[PDB]
This record gives sequence, structure tokens and C-alpha cells, in this order.
Amino acid sequence: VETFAFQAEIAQLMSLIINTFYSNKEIFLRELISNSSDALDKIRYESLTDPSKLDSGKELHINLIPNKQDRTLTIVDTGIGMTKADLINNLGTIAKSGTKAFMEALQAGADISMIGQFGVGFYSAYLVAEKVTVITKHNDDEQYAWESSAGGSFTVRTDTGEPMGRGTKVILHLKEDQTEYLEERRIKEIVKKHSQFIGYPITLFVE
Ligand SMILES: COc1ccc(CC(=O)c2cc(Cl)c(O)cc2O)cc1
Repeated sequence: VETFAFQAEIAQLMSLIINTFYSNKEIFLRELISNSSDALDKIRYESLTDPSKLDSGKELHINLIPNKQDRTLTIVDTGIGMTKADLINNLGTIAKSGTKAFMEALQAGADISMIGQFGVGFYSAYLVAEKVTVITKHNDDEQYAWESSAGGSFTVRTDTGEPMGRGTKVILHLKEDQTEYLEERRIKEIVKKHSQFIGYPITLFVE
């Protein structure tokens, strides 16, 4: 297991997300679904010129998997996935420069719900999760698990568990007081409210 320090700006963003009073937590789901949609767009585009890139799975979709026993909500996509380098590099995002822009917007009347406009929506996961585990498989690499409970560090290891094929799973280990996000009716409500027109099928798994 390798342990890495977050860039200072990202550590600061995560503390802001964790510590700022902000009731509208439900937007985390919209942000993660948007990220999945972006990853699916990428593999779709690459597959246009090289169809073999779908050998690892032709279906382009998103699964939402609640598990009350483990207190987890998992967002799964069959998008492009991430290399080990991608994972370490802030999960393929421009998080350092994005955090700066986001910080400035906040000082200029922006609110936390606009986090996605700055390419750092992933970190909104920490509105509801005490720990986030990201399992990922890119065509060009092995399967990895990224993990962080904030506090300034994240880990990366190879993942020998259930091979995925291609894509990314974001596993939200929910805070004790945020279990509403495991209820079917609540998840449906949030998807309809914020993610109604996503261009890929979203399947909400049943318990
Ligand atoms: C904007 O283009 C990108 C496309 C894909 C990625 C990486 C990626 O696969 C991925 C990253 C995050 Cl955090 C996520 O919640 C879901 C994802 O599926 C990163 C950037």
C-alpha cells in the first residue's frame, strides 16, 4: 500500500467541504454522476476510431448501489477508467487549479453547489462520506483501489478483488447521520431532481 499526501490546495478544499456548514449535501450525487458521464463520454469518443477499446465492455452506463449493511453507496460507471498515474494525479482532474478558481468564486458569492463548475466535484463526496474508496480499471493498466478518509493523505494499492472490466466505482462510506442516501425513495428523488437528463442509463439497485 502506497501513501500519498494531497496537494495543499486539495487538502484545504477537503477540509472546507468537511467543516463548512452547508445543508444542501445531496448535490454530491449529481457531481459523481456527472463525473461518470464525463468518463463515459471519453470511452465513447475513443471507441469511435478504435472499436477494440470496448472489448472490455460495450455497455456504457451507471449503476447506483446502496448497501445498508455496509452503510455504503457506490456509484459505478463503465467509463474510460483511470491509470495508476491518473489516480495519483487527483483522479484525472485539474484539482489544484480548479480548487483555486473555486476558492475565489466562494469569496465572490458562490456556494458549494457550484463546485462542479471548477472540475473538483469529486470532493463533494466528503459532504456525506467519512471514507471514499475508488476502484478503477483503464484499458491500459491494472485494477487499482484509491482510498482516503481525508486528513491530508490518500492511499493507492492494486485491487485483486472482483475484476471490473473497465470503468470506475466510487464507494462512499457514509457518515452515521447521512444514511438517508441509502433509501431508495431518497436516491430516486435526487436523481430526478439533479440528474434527469444524463445521456446514459442509470440503474438504481434494490436491496
Ligand atoms: C473530464 O474527463 C475525465 C474523464 C474521466 C476521468 C476519470 C474517471 O474515470 C472518473 C473520475 C472520477 Cl473523480 C469519478 O467520480 C468517476 C470517473 O469515472 C477524469 C476526467
